[PDB]
Order: sequence, then C-alpha cells, then structure tokens
Amino acid sequence: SMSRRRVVITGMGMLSPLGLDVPSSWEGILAGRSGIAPIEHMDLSAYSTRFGGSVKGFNVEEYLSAKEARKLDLFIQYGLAASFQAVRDSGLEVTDANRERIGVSMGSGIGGLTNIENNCRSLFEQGPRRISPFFVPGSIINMVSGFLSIHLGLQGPNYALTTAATTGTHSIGMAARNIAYGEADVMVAGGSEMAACGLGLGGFGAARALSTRNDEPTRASRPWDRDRDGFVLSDGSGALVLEELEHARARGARIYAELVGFGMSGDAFHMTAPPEDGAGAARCMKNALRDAGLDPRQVDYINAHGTSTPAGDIAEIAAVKSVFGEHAHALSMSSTKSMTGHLLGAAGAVEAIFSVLALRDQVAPPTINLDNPDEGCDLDLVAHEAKPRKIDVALSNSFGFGGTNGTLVFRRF
Amino acid sequence: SMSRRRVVITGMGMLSPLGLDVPSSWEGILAGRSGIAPIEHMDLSAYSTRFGGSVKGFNVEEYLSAKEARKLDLFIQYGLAASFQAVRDSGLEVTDANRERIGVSMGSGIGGLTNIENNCRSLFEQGPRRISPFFVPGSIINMVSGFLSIHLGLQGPNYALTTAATTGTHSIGMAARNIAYGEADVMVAGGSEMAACGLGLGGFGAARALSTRNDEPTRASRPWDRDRDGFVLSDGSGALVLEELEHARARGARIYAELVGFGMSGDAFHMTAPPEDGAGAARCMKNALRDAGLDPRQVDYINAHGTSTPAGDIAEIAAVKSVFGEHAHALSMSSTKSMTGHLLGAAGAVEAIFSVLALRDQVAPPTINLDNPDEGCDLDLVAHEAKPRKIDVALSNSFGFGGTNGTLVFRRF
Ligand SMILES: C[C@H](CCC(=O)O)NC(=O)c1cc[nH]n1
Ligand SMILES: C[C@H](CCC(=O)O)NC(=O)c1cc[nH]n1
Ligand SMILES: [Cl-]
Ligand SMILES: [Cl-]
Ligand SMILES: [Cl-]
Ligand SMILES: [Cl-]
Repeated sequence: SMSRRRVVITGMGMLSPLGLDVPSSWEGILAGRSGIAPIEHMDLSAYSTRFGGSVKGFNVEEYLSAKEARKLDLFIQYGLAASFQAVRDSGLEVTDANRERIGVSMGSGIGGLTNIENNCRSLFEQGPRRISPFFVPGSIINMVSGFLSIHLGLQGPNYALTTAATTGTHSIGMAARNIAYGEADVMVAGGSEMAACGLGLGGFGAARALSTRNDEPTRASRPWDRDRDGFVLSDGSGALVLEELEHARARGARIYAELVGFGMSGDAFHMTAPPEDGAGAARCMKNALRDAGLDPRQVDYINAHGTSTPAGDIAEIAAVKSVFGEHAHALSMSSTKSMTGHLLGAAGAVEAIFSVLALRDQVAPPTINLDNPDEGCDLDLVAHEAKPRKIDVALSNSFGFGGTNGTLVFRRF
Repeated sequence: SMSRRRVVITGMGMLSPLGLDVPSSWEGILAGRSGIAPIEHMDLSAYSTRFGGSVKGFNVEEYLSAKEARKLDLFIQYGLAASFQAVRDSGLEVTDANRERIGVSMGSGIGGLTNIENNCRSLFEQGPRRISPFFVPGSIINMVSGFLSIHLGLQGPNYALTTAATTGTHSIGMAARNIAYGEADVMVAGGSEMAACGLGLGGFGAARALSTRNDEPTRASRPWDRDRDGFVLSDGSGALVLEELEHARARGARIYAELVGFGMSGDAFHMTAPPEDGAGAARCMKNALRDAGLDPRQVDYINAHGTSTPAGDIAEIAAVKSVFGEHAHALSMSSTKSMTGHLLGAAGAVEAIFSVLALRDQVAPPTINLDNPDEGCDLDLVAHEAKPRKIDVALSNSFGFGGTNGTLVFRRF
C-alpha cells in the first residue's frame, strides 16, 4: 500500500459514436457534437426507442483479417480495435523478455447480445444445426482479453470484468492494482459494448431505463436537465495501456497521466435505482481520493456518470456535494454522455480517456443539452460548451446495476 | 507482497449435480457417484448431446422469497444459494462496523442464457412488448454480487469476473488479493452457471466441445481415458467466504484452510485448444507455487481441470510433469469433473471446495470412468475410487476459452 509501484497511462484507443479513434472522438467532445442518431439497417418500428449512439464506418479489417473478424461478435471487434490502437499508441514492443509481464483486462456489461440474437433466430427457425461453431468462443465476454493475448503474444494476467455500467472503470482500476502490486508491468484495460440490437433496446426499454425522445435523438441525453427521461444506449470501446512508472521512463514512453486512485463501493440498496443521497457513490469517491492520497480540494475536473436518469443524476450531485463540500462549487463536473450516450461496459473506459485528455488539454468537456438544471443541480456542470481551465487532478465515476460503483483518479504527468 | 495479510476459508456453499449443499455433494464425490443424466423438462431430440449435470430438486425459496426469485435467472438463483450457504456457514455477522469491509466477487462464464432464450422467444413470436422488465437486471452476470450485497447489506468491493471455465478460480484468487492487500477483510467469492438450455447445448455442440455419449451419460465424462470425446455441460455454483486470518481468529471463526497461492497466466495460443505441452498451465501453476512460497514437492493433491477433452487432458498432464518433475509421480491428481461434469464458470468454485475438503478429510477424490489411461497418463490419477492419503497442500487448476488460466493453492489449517 505504502510500497506499491506507480502506474501511468502510456497508450489510448477508442471507438465511440463520435469517431473511430481517440483524436476524432475528442474533437467531437470538445465541439459539443452529439453522436446519437436513428439506428439504421435494423427495423425498430415496434420499439419505444429507435435511436442510440452507433459506431459509424468501422472497418475491422484495419485490425484483423476478414477471416479472423468473422469469428467474433461486434463487441469483441470493437474491444480489439481500441486495444490494438492503445498498444500501438504506447509504442510498446512485446518480446520473449516481457510477454509474461504484459496482461489484459478488457470487459463488457452485456457481451455478445447481437450474436445471441442471430444464433437464437437460427435456432428457432431452423434448429440447433444452424448455430455457428464460433457462437460460443466469439460471443463470450473474455474473448477480447483472449484474442488480444493470442494476436499480440501476451502471457500475463488475462481476465475480464462484467460489472454493468461500471465495467470499464473496474477493468482499469484492477489492472492498475495488478501493476502496483507487481503482478504485471503492463496491462491493456478497458471495455467494449455493442447492445444496439433488439434484445438491448427491447430489454432496456422494458426496464424503463431509456429515453423515448425519438423526435430529437440529439436532445435525448440531457444529464441534470429537468426534462431528462432516461439514458441513451450507445456502442463502442475504450482501452488504456497501463504501465509501471520506472518501466515507462526506462523505455522513454510518452506518459499521458498518472493513475493515482481507484475506489470501489457497493450501494447495497436497489437492483437498478441508487440511494437518493448517492451514499455509495460518496463512499466510492472517498475511497479513491484516500487511495490516491489526495485532499478533495485537489480535484479540478469530474467526468460524471451522468446518464440522464431522473434519480441517478441527482444522486450523483448529492454525492459530489457530500464528498467535496464547498469545493464542490470550485471544481467543474460534466457528463460526456450528453454527447456519447451510455456505452454501458465501455462507458468508464472512454470516460477515463476523456478525463486523461481533459488533463492533457486543460479543458473541461461540456454537458450539452443542459438547458434547465433540475432542483439542486447548482454546480459548474459545464453547460453547453467546453470550458478551458486548470486541471491537475481529474476524477471519473461509474455506477452500475447492482449498486456497483467505481471511481478513478488521474493526475497530470 | 512480503507484507500482505494471510487469507483463510471460513465458509463454503455449493449447488452441484451431486447435491444441494457442500456435505451432500462431497458424499457423492467420495462415493464416486455420477451427477450426469438425460436432461428433462426440455425437448432436446434435435441436439447431438441430450444429457448433462443438472441441479436436481433446488428450492430457491430456502434463500429468497418467491417474489424476489422470479426476478432472476437460474444462474443468479444458484449463485445466491451458494453465497448465502457460505455466509451462514462462516458464522459472520454483518454490522455497521464491518459492512464496508465485506465485499463480493461471484462470476459466471455464460450468464443468463436461459433468460435470453425465453426473452428472445417472446421477442420473435410476440414482439418487444413481451420482454420482461426484469430481463436485463435479472440476467446480467454481476447481479449475483449485486443481489447478494443488497440482501446482506455488503458495501465492500463489489464485482464479477467472466473468464469462461476459469471464472470461479479467478473470482476466488482476486478476492483473496483484495483481502491480502487490505481492500477488504472478508469476501464472498466463486461462481455459478446454468447453461443447460438449447443455446448452451447447441452452442457447445456446434463448437464440437461436447461428449455425444447419449447412450451412457454417466460414462461420458472420462478424463484422461482413451475413449473420452469432449466435456459434459453441468450447472451449479460454489462460494467461499474468504477472511483475513487475524479477523477470523479474533471472532473465533472455524477455519477450513488457508489460501496460500494464486497464479494466472495466458496461453496466447488458440481460442479453444491448448498448446500441446500445456505451457500456459505450467506457467500458471509455477506462478501460484511461487505466490504461495511453496516448493513443488509440497503439493500433495491436484484437483485438475480435467474436462475429458482429447487435447486438454493430455496438455494438463504435460504441464504437471513439467512443473513437478519426479514429484509428479508422488502426488495424487484427480478430476472431479468425472462425476460433476463441467460447471463452466462455477467449475473452479466447486473444485476449490473439493480441494479444501480433500485437505479436511485427508482423501483424494476419484477420477471415475478412467478405464484405459491414454498414452502419457501414467500419474496417480486416483482411477475409480477415492484414495485416503496425507494432504497438507492442495492445488486446483482451471483453464478456459481464450487461453486464460488460473491456479489456487490451499494449505492445511
Ligand atoms: C443504480 C444506478 C446505475 C446507473 C447505470 O445503469 O449506469 N446508479 C446510479 O445511477 C447512481 C447515482 C449515484 N450513485 N449511483
Ligand atoms: C483452451 C482450453 C480450455 C478448457 C475449457 O474450456 O474448460 N484449455 C485447456 O484445455 C488446457 C489444458 C492445459 N492448459 N489448458
Ligand atoms: Cl448465425
Ligand atoms: Cl435530433
Ligand atoms: Cl419472458
Ligand atoms: Cl449411464
């Protein structure tokens, strides 16, 4: 704990509704662009929600051969894309000397819902003889970590989290712990999701979790706005190359930031709804700050969970107020879900990247669509437009079904 | 690493094809009873495999009210059952003083395949308005950890692994790390699975992973036997209460054993097939022994992965030979999958329990059906009948799709 190794971010990668890499996504974020649109090439006329954030124009053949790619669900494709981008971005070379010290932890919330839909259809219409032989290996959540390790020869710790909307945040935090306690020197960590099929929209629609603002998809995700009506379902991926500091310094790696804190908590409250005061979120953020050895006054920017739900958004404000007190009125906090929608198991991965870039570029991304902040939402929520400011420390929150909570703390380096 | 806290097992719980708790399962194991039978209340006439290990006579109402239980997929039901059994067995009392120091890590390989099947059927026949509102929260893998935390008021680290057949082993190992590095004082860890639906049998059947010995289901699982033809799909759950040693001693807990070692590796080889020498398994077992600070000569019993696959079984023997050398001929190694079949994400959880009970009762469980050991399978594989012997250290292996590997080391206490 006092003798643990320090962990830095040397590589990043992303597919989002705003772009096919980190630079293009971030340009969208800093412009206040929505990635949400009507979902195409899919007949959603029966569904109460017919829009979301899709990854537009993705070519898996930049990362995999066609033959390899056809084995895999889109969530795996997306996770490999972000991973390969992050590894490349890191400049790391995998050798016989280091391959056992490099692991992977790429998770998903829902996994291969699209493959399950297609295979279920084949099963019901034709029978079990039309199930793909790649159905199981190409749809299971740990096959990002698995295929990444195969393709790059990674022999270190190899696993996958699934903690709903918290997955990406946990995947990064726990990979950092791996490095900090010397179980690995490098980890590829993050997550991916592709739930914009009928089971996903249908499932989340039946749970009454989604916005139904079909007439104005770009206005649907509106965190802390009084006309919010639930979250927007989005697809994509994020990956970070985490690396022990001295390992990174020794090879002259470009270091984007230091991952100084990781906190976890459980609400122990409700399956899908938070406690109204956000007490689990508060405990989680405290754990993270204490983990980082930071005073709350050192936090400059919070990338909120901020999913555009009635209860969730207000609970998150209550938690930030509780943890930060008067300093809650000094920091900036925004929800990039206003633009990206909710990427579920990838949300914390892409939001970790946006947090790192906020530190790099000294700029708080906007919460777009925040026209009439609800009762109690009186913080600097960066309404409408990106805000240049001093950011030495950034915090990223994720909260998921089951009351599972994760916070990461990043520090300028 | 040198200053980490020690971790002991103070509670255990299980549903398996051999019983509805730990004592009844273990009685079956020590008798050499098969849990495999034709799967009933399910029309499998179109499928190439029509048998498996089902949990027979389970009453979820012993653990949950009917109202709560109807929200949840069977895999969640099974995981809560084992968890509640383990917590009860531990004698731990959850209070305002300790609830933030008690977490949960219960995983699954496949998750709520049964719920997805049912909901997919409703979606296709009727439309998205017949999807259950509980479909998403009651089918996602992290809802064991989530519901357990809600029901028992656990506010500590709350997560879920999904690493195929390795899930249960990773869930225990990583929960132990939580305690060892002081992120929690107690963890409920393990896994659960219920894949014996059509998508599971169909999926694994299309992948050519399963035995098709429909005429003699009890003979199908035959690890290291020359007539093996793939694994047997089984359902169930296992949970351990892990606890910091001084915490357990201070409350006078009954301690079953000490969890001394956890190792991970990745093969970085093939999606579904191992390297023929089992080199990943070897690295993993070495990592675990080094983690435990044990000489290979200290291992008395190995609970093998031993799934009854052509390549897998031989690769595991090669790995044990490589790691243990001449001591490979001194230990006993058995596969309890001979009796239980392959519980997928729960396999390592139930096999951790069988390893702990081997230490408690000084007895190596049998590998039943091992009539003609294949070329190279010349170890003490405990063919046919349980073998009383000295066991101070037991090792449990799990290997999963993606080449992800896990080993746990338990020591008498
Ligand atoms: C239970 C919800 C999960 C959010 C999601 O599905 O992404 N949690 C919150 O909304 C929340 C707010 C503050 N703390 N938890
Ligand atoms: C790739 C397989 C996974 C086994 C399973 O699906 O449960 N791995 C082995 O069989 C194996 C044997 C030795 N090392 N890995
Ligand atoms: Cl298909
Ligand atoms: Cl619009
Ligand atoms: Cl239904
Ligand atoms: Cl039989």
